[PDB]
Amino acid sequence: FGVKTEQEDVLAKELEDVNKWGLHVFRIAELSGNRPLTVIMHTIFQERDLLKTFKIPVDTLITYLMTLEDHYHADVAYHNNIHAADVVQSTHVLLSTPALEAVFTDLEILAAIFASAIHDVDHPGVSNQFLINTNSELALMYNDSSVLENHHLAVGFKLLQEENCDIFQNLTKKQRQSLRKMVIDIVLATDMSKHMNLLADLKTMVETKKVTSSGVLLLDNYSDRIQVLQNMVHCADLSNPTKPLQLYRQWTDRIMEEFFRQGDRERERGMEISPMCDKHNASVEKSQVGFIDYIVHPLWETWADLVHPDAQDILDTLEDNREWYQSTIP
Ligand SMILES: COc1ccc(CCOc2cc(C3=NN(C4CCCCCC4)C(=O)C3(C)C)ccc2OC)cc1
Ligand SMILES: [Mg+2]
Ligand SMILES: [Zn+2]
Repeated sequence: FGVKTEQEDVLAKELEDVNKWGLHVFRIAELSGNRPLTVIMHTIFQERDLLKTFKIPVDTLITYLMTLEDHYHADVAYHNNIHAADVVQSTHVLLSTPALEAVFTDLEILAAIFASAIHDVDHPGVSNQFLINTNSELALMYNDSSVLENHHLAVGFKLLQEENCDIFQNLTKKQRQSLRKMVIDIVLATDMSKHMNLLADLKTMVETKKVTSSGVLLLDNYSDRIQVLQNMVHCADLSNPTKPLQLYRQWTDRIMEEFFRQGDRERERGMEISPMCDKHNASVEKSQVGFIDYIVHPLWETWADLVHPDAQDILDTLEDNREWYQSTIP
């Protein structure tokens, strides 16, 4: 042939939703042969013309994306390549928000998307606290500090050194140093221990919000530009409850499978069982309402204020999903 197979035709039709909140990312995983991260990253890179802008050879991009996707664990229910693909596509939609039109450079866009793609790579499906309490090698390497997030970054960068994997081979030293610092700042901000400070700084920025004549956000210094990118990827990472309920419930099934598996490993070893990890002493519905009330709603309400009114339908879906879970509390 020279034209797509029939499976490739159906995948290409699903990928027409790539600019929309609520992409059927599970269907894209099935149709791509478990390559959601590769096909979604490729589609986004083509759509945003990043291959031409950064002179990325297409074979090098595909080789790196497949290598990165392979270092996500297929046996981990939540922190896998589908979650990476989801956070990439969600970051992509947030970057296109009208309140941010023409705010970010091509290099900052590349940073936010690359950061999203690598942000959980080689996740073992247990928490930082589990790795610290078991005296894992990873906890020792990173001195018990943002252990997983340090590891995600180190693997994401290290994989650029595999055969035909250096997608940044044509960037100048100045571009690579700036890209690298922004990617590190974004992924380290995905550690939930940083959530409260990130949210305080986003709130401060909403109170002192400056807008251009075009009605778009004004971000002068690096500190403000990087805080917005950090909160954007953090929002993408915490975007599950803002999705149509059929998607949210698949994410909830997956995180609860992963948490219960950690709880089984803790109970086996006689360790204290972590919050929400005890399959015998769990209230999935109550936990989701608490997650939304204390973490997700305060973050997304502050984001919605920053980009008012672009996020109103996302905030509405979140409040609808919150009432659905509340209404199922036994
Ligand atoms: C305030 O009461 C809460 C009540 C419930 C929860 C989590 C239950 O749901 C989900 C949780 C997560 C995550 N939970 N956390 C951490 C949250 C912060 C405190 C430590 C526990 C783990 C993560 O690092 C990620 C982002 C992977 C993702 C997707 C979920 O549903 C689709 C959290 C808090
Ligand atoms: Mg993470
Ligand atoms: Zn994540």
